[PDB]
Amino acid sequence: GPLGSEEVFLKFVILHAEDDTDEALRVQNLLQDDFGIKPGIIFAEMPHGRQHLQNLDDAVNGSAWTILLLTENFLRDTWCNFQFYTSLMNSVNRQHKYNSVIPMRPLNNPLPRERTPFALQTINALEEESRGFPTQVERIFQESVYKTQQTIWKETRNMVQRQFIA
Repeated sequence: GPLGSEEVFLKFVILHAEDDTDEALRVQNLLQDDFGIKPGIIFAEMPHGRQHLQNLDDAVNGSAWTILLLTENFLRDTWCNFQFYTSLMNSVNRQHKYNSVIPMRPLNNPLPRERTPFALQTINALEEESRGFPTQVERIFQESVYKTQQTIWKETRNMVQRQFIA
């Protein structure tokens, strides 16, 4: 990756598509309030300069979890990438590392399991149309967890700056 670009202790990113970018946002919005999951920003809000935004890795970088807006397109989009890059496919293993992978389920966007990967389907996915929507939102994004993810990150800055730089 980079050398030492803008670094922030962001809470977590929300990977969404331009199709359901308002949906993923609609959540991140209630996220930083209902429970107080801040800071909260969407991939459509993520600023940049010389660097590109088409970095699915960025979302899987310096964070706690990543929202994977499973969509007919959003699927073939990244899903396609995966095939080209198993890098992301690794985050599908639900790495306990600082960053996590939490594939959220859209409500306005109908996406059955038949469209969901057996990997993201066998992982704790986020849901807003469920009764435990607030629960998972609490567990997944819980302070007790915000620490570990904060200690794993602050630590990831070592091994990297050591002999594992991006």
